[PDB]
Amino acid sequence: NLIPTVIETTNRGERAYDIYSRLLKDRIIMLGSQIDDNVANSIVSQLLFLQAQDSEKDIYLYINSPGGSVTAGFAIYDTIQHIKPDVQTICIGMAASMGSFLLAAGAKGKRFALPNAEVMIHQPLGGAQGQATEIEIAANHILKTREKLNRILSERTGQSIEKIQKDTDRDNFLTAEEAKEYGLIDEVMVPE
Amino acid sequence: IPTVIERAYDIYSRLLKDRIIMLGSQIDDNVANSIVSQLLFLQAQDSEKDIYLYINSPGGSVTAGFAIYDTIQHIKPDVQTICIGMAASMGSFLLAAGAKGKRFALPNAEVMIHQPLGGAQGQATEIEIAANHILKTREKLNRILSERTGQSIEKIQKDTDRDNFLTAEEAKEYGLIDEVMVPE
Amino acid sequence: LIPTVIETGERAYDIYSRLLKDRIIMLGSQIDDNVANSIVSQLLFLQAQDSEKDIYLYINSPGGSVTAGFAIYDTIQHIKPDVQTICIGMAASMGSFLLAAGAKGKRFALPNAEVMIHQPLGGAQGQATEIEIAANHILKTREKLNRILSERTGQSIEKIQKDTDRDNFLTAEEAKEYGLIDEVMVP
Amino acid sequence: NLIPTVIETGERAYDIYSRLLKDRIIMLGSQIDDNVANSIVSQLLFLQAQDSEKDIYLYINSPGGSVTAGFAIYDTIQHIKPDVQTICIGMAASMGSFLLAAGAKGKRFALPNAEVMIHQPLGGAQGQATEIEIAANHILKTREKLNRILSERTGQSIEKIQKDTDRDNFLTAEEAKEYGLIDEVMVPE
Amino acid sequence: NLIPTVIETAYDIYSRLLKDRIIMLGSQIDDNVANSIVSQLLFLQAQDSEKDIYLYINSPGGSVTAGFAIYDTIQHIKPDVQTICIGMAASMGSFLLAAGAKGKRFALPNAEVMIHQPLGGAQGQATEIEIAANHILKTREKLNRILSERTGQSIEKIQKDTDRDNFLTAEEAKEYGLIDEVMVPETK
Amino acid sequence: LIPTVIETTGERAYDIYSRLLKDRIIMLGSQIDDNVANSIVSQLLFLQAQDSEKDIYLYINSPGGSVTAGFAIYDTIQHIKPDVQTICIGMAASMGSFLLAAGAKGKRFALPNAEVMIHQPLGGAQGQATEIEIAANHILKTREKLNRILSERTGQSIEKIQKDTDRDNFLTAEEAKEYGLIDEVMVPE
Amino acid sequence: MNLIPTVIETGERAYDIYSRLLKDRIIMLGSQIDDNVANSIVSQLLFLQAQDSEKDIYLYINSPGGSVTAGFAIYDTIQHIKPDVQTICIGMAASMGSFLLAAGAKGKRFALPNAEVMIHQPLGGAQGQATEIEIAANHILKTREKLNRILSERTGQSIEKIQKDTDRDNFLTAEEAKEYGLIDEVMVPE
Amino acid sequence: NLIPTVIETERAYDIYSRLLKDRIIMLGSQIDDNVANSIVSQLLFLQAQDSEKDIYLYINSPGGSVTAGFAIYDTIQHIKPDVQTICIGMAASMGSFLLAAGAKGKRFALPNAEVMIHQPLGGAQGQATEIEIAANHILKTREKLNRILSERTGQSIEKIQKDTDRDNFLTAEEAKEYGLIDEVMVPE
Amino acid sequence: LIPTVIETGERAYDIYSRLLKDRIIMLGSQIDDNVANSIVSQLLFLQAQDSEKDIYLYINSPGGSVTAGFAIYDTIQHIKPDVQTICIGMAASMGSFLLAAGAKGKRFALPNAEVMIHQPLGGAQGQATEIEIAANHILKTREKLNRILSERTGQSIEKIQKDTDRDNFLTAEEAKEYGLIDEVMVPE
Ligand SMILES: *C(=O)[C@@H](C(C)C)[C@@H](O)C(=O)N[C@H](C(=O)N[C@H](C(=O)O)[C@@H](C)CC)C(C)C
Ligand SMILES: *C(=O)[C@@H](C(C)C)[C@@H](O)C(=O)N[C@H](C(=O)N[C@H](C(=O)O)[C@@H](C)CC)C(C)C
Ligand SMILES: *C(=O)[C@@H](C(C)C)[C@@H](O)C(=O)N[C@H](C(=O)N[C@H](C(=O)O)[C@@H](C)CC)C(C)C
Ligand SMILES: *C(=O)[C@@H](C(C)C)[C@@H](O)C(=O)N[C@H](C(=O)N[C@H](C(=O)O)[C@@H](C)CC)C(C)C
Ligand SMILES: *C(=O)[C@@H](C(C)C)[C@@H](O)C(=O)N[C@H](C(=O)N[C@H](C(=O)O)[C@@H](C)CC)C(C)C
Ligand SMILES: *C(=O)[C@@H](C(C)C)[C@@H](O)C(=O)N[C@H](C(=O)N[C@H](C(=O)O)[C@@H](C)CC)C(C)C
Ligand SMILES: *C(=O)[C@@H](C(C)C)[C@@H](O)C(=O)N[C@H](C(=O)N[C@H](C(=O)O)[C@@H](C)CC)C(C)C
Ligand SMILES: *C(=O)[C@@H](C(C)C)[C@@H](O)C(=O)N[C@H](C(=O)N[C@H](C(=O)O)[C@@H](C)CC)C(C)C
Ligand SMILES: *C(=O)[C@@H](C(C)C)[C@@H](O)C(=O)N[C@H](C(=O)N[C@H](C(=O)O)[C@@H](C)CC)C(C)C
Repeated sequence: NLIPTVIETTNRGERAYDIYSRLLKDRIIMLGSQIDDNVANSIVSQLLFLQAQDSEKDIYLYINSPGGSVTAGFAIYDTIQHIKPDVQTICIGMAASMGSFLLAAGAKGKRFALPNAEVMIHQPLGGAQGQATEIEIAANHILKTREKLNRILSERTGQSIEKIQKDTDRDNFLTAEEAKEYGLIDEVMVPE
Repeated sequence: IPTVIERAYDIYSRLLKDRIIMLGSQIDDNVANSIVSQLLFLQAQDSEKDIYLYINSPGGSVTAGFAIYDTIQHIKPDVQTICIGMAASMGSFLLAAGAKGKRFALPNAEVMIHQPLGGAQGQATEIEIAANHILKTREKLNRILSERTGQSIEKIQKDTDRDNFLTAEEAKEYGLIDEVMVPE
Repeated sequence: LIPTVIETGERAYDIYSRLLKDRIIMLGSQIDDNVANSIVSQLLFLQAQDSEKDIYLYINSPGGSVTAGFAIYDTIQHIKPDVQTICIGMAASMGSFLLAAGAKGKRFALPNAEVMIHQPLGGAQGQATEIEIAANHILKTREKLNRILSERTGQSIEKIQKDTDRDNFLTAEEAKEYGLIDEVMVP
Repeated sequence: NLIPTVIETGERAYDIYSRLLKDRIIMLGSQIDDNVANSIVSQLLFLQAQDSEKDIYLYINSPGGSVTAGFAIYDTIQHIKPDVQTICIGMAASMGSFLLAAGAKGKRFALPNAEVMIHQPLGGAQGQATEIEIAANHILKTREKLNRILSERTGQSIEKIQKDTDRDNFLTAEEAKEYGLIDEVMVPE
Repeated sequence: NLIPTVIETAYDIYSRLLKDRIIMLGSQIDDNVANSIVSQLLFLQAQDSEKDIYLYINSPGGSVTAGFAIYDTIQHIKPDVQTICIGMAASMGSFLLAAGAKGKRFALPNAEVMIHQPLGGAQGQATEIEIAANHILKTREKLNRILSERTGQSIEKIQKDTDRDNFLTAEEAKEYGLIDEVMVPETK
Repeated sequence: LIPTVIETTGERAYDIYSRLLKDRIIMLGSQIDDNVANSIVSQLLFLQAQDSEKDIYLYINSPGGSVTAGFAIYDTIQHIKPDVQTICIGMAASMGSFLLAAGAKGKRFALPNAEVMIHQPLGGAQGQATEIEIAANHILKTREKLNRILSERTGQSIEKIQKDTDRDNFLTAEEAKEYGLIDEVMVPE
Repeated sequence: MNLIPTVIETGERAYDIYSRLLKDRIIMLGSQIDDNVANSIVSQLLFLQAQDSEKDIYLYINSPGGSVTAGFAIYDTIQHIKPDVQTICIGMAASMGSFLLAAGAKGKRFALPNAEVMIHQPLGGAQGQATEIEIAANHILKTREKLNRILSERTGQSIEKIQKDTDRDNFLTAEEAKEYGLIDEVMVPE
Repeated sequence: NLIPTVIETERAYDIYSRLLKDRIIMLGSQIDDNVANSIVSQLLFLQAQDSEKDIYLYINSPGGSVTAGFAIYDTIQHIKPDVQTICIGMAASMGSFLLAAGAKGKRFALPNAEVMIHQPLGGAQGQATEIEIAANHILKTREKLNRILSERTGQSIEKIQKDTDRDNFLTAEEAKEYGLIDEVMVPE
Repeated sequence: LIPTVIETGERAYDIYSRLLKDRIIMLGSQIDDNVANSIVSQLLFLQAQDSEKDIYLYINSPGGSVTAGFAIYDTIQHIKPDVQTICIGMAASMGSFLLAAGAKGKRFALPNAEVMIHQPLGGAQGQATEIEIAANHILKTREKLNRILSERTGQSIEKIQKDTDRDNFLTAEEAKEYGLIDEVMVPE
């Protein structure tokens, strides 16, 4: 479809801004889609840009995502942890799979979800075809990746790896209040 | 899409400048992303001045509607909902979401409401989880509509079992809107 | 398009059915549940007709389903009659496995017939739990395939594993040295 | 239309190919796959079981097919006690030309306007470099086997076969006789 | 048993006509059809080597090599093969119509005959295409050589006439030397 | 599913169409192509071989089809000794209506509610200007042949047939009688 | 116009986020490597050298690889140009992407703590005559030898070891990639 | 990340057009008429801008249309300015032909770039006459291609023919000895 | 992807607009109604800008719609400025026809450019009356094409018909001798 342009007067002329770009000026990043390499490349670039303009002031990341590539999510995750500013994460709609992972990845004390926003967690998925040697390698890799995913989730939520392992066997849906109890968020955002 | 100059503005961008957001498309994650951005943008400009949201939608993703819904309730400015054409499913839900006393539907606009849809395919354990998640989502959906309209949860449940087509006057009677817009 | 013969009352056999009367089974296609179903039926019928006399199985197969291949293998070993295996064209994958399954001293390949051996293939899609189960099943099936080949060729499992890692093409003489067959048929 | 039926007198009916099989005549008029090879081999074995002395006539009008399927047929021809006469009608190309040369020596025939084609085998290689290397050696080794057998059965040198089959090589009935592919260009009897 | 008789797809109508030494061609000439026609010619010779065979042609042609397989079996077999043209004998069909026994090639009053040069295809390298072009030219040379012998026309004339599509009536086809006579309705 | 009938001689099965062939009835219920024409011609030639004296009944319910395939049927009808009776049921159109007129004179019928359609032949030409000219000349000459024969069999002039077949002309049973395509309209016995 | 329109992602008439990073000499590789992607990256490297030959260039790689020749076009340019190219791995560097990660200025090749590095042998397709397949097999075998030779020089690993480790897919952590010699330092957040 | 943008502090450039300003033309596609048109216009544009200064053409091309390559080739040879050809990644088929087309002394390939030479491919479908014409054209076009290749490398036409029968892959050092390039580009 | 040229306010031009500013028109595609419209509009624009100064038309076209080419042809002749036609790569069919249609003494082809001439193609489907009308049109249009080509080249209509019966491929020198072009462009 179409996204609106916001035009505003500057010191040296009139700037036409993309609506997301306009929000970007106020240090707001909107993730509203599945996470692939192109989406991860965008988000990382926005994060690196926001640090370059100001390394002290906070960055707000809105997360409404069904997730996508794990590696693409890890590209985003590592960038969040590496940059100097605190990245505030706000869940609206649904933050699932990798989206739930990135929501819990925000600055501790600054991870929020909106009252009717949903959070879901589950174990990762993969594919494997060809020879038995090739399938074993792919099988060992997805199990090794899952161990890393559970371990980081244990650090973020405060829940044990064994609990994370048990609670992600099948899809698990949570409320904003149930997500706060789990340790995925800090506070449910209250109307202002 | 036509362009107007003052600064060259497209027609939707020109109306955004006067705090008007047009939602004529189907509600997906992309559309929900854009509406939330516009709502947050208009609050930053002025937190007191109202915003007008025209609704002409057959709905779409339930969670995507909730992203818009929770943003409407969260922000300081009052959001007015204006129904033109048809507000069905999640679009009707977003119409009821407008600031109380400021929800209108136009005389010949149609309002349709019904229960949510889903897909569950795979093992019996996986189907049960998908079945329980949709059933809990509907309860939440019914519970919110109860509060917006004043109708009982059990009534909302019974009425949304099948497709329910309501006129502008019928929608007002239901409490989905406050007034019917008078030609002036 | 396949010819019919009439043996003199008078009753009509198709060309393959006629050879089954002389206890000859033609496997000349990919091995699936259907083909395995047909081959097993022919093995059981021929045993019921006569328990003592030898059965001749011609193999020209790229292979196919492993379990379907095992349905044939187990029937071959179970029945009382000796099943001679003759390789013409190509016995690859499960075909080479079924070729080596014949009665010892009675496994043949023709002079220009080819034999291919390699590790099995699989497909796993879904959750990490689902993939672990699938990988464990495929790997364990390979162990089963390797130890049976060890028993029938005399080669060690370490050699079978090493030599089946990639596609391995063998001539009739090379297969005999390996122990997949006993003799190379001569004109 | 179709393939006609013949009745011999109770009453019995043959399809036209099945009637010819009675007189030890086999028709190969399609691409050579595993099914076609399977059918052809069985007919050779059935005819030998019926009589191991008398000659078999195999008509060849084939564009070729699988090399392994052709070798299944080839190896059966050499194995059986009866001589197999090869008759080329229309076109014998690739593996079809190879099988025409496979016929009993002194008994390979082609009709006056029948065409014979010889060329190197085709293949496919996909995936890893190690996987490609293995497939390349197999097609190369199989080509050497095909060229070696062709040299033995025509009288041309291996190096000449290699050079002549590098590209598509078209031969007339006389040219096939000169090449040693057939013994005689069958002329009207 | 008695074999069930049927019209199409069992004892079909063609099998019943085959008893009286009549071979019906009402389709494209490909390897399947060539193979079947050839088998019928060989079967009919085995039954009787003296009695004449009747081949009705209503074909638009097909594979050149398929035509030659039918063509050469016609020339080799001892019995006379009479060619009757009904509807249309085009391309390899018209070539096969001229192949019939001399004095015994007929076409019906409104039967059409078409003669034209052979078609082909070549894809790939310049060496690959050169070989394909050389093969198609040599095959065309062979086609005109044989037609010349059958028609009585010169090779040079055949080349000119079959350059483009050449539609001939039954009377025109007789004039050309493709057929011996036109089967007029007034014959008992 | 085409039902079959069994009769005693010994016991012989017939499909319904070949059972009707025993009483010299040929059914044309399909669009005329080279396969259909090949079947019809065979039935006409088989019936002559059985009996030269007795009439043949050809029911026609066809939209038409290939002109050359229609001419193969037409020419065979005129060549054989038996009179061919043409009965129209449902719709005889295009090439089928032409074949309806081809019946033995005084023995061409249409049933009370059967329709007849006549029109000029269709065609296709795609290529060079030389190639289109030849195809265009061929189609126009073929139309002359169709109109000349229609003029002879019906009784109308060539100029009237040319003008009436310019567009699609739909005729009833009574109109087809008056035009000359049939002789009588069948009545319930 | 006095000023250019600003957009994040994106005919194109605007100032996208990647261009703003390109002003600070940063190149974002976040896709599979084809000739189109290679062309743009090479153009960015050549442009950045022209602006300032002394200052460093930062190449972020999140790639599964692609064309070997397209990867080599990027590779040769990195080595040819005067400015140092720092390579940073985020998410995944696999195949030709891991090769380009090794290609960065020695002492300036980084990976993020949960970034993955994957190395394996090249892939190909060959369909046709036995003569034609032989050429394709020889060409892919020579290209693997070239790839292994360059990786040996870059990582400090022996050619023999590279051949063995790349026979099948080989998944490495950021620490394991550092020990291999593919990177220099794991960019730890602390 | 697409084809990014460069801002001159406003003036906006896409990355390739910015390099065009500094006389650098990027060819990294299959060569077809649209591509050929873009290259030619760029070459004529740069000639019109200045007639003395060199033009740099980077080649990462698998090949393309032969006539479209010649459109580019002939424009290069006609214009006053020297055009330097730089091979990055792969210069195959016509890409290798255009690589040899550069100003002598100024034809470079990077150390790990690949050069590939082979005979052209064609298509011929239809009548035997049409096939003969099409075969003649592509054989004559191949004669033209080898002739120009011979003139620009110093190799005999007989050698070029033999070397382009099948796909021939050459290294950057190997291309230099052949005469396809002058020097292997060395790091600074 | 076409590069942008910026000339100094400051103006943004795509590469084809910048060459259009210097009276150069690029034709490097199939000739259809859209292309022809764009080509014709450019010619009218350049006459409006300057009636006296010469226009340059680069042609790399395989052909297209005959009527669309005539819109270009008739506009070329009607306008006051001399239109120079330069064959780059390949001018085939209507592209060749338009090449010869340039101002006399001002029509060129580059040393390795190709020119191909042949008769027109058509499609006729439907009723016999409809086929006749379509066939007459193709035949009238061919005669119109041959006559104009005869006038331009100076060759007889009889020779035109004979040379365009099949595909005819001409070298740059052979195009000059034929009279399709006046001179072959020599490198500077
Ligand atoms: C959540 O967003 C999951 C998707 C919605 C399915 C996501 O976490 C996920 O697991 N994605 C899978 C993935 O990226 N797998 C990769 C891979 O197979 O390459 C590795 C993590 C496997 C170890 C997608 C669906 C393949
Ligand atoms: C109205 O717009 C509804 C339909 C489009 C008519 C909409 O509310 C709806 O039910 N959407 C469904 C949906 O979001 N389903 C999700 C899902 O399974 O992903 C369920 C979780 C909702 C309970 C779409 C049609 C799937
Ligand atoms: C040889 O015939 C093998 C292939 C056809 C090349 C055959 O042995 C084989 O591996 N078949 C595979 C198979 O049956 N896989 C099953 C399966 O995943 O269902 C595995 C359990 C076997 C270990 C086919 C190709 C899937
Ligand atoms: C002639 O008949 C050849 C082709 C049909 C034209 C035939 O000899 C041939 O090369 N067949 C190919 C073939 O069997 N290739 C096998 C294979 O791919 O397994 C190679 C092992 C042969 C060396 C078919 C067309 C693949
Ligand atoms: C008439 O029957 C001709 C065609 C139906 C138009 C027939 O003679 C013909 O041209 N057949 C072509 C053919 O046999 N081509 C082969 C080939 O491509 O291999 C050439 C060898 C024939 C010289 C068919 C239409 C391809
Ligand atoms: C009635 O059946 C007519 C068609 C169904 C429309 C039939 O008479 C007819 O015109 N058939 C066309 C035909 O055979 N055309 C051939 C041809 O193009 O080869 C012309 C030679 C006829 C003059 C069919 C539909 C092509
Ligand atoms: C990693 O990026 C590899 C694949 C994309 C997974 C990459 O190294 C690779 O193998 N690329 C292959 C390639 O470039 N193959 C060419 C070719 O056959 O054209 C070979 C010449 C390389 C030696 C692609 C995937 C075909
Ligand atoms: C290398 O670029 C070659 C191929 C793309 C691999 C290229 O030189 C080539 O052969 N191109 C072919 C071509 O342009 N053929 C023309 C044509 O068909 O008009 C012939 C006249 C060339 C003799 C393309 C691939 C068709
Ligand atoms: C050259 O460019 C020719 C073709 C494009 C190869 C061109 O001259 C030509 O024949 N064009 C055909 C054309 O426009 N035909 C019209 C038509 O059928 O409408 C005829 C009236 C022309 C006499 C195209 C290919 C249809």
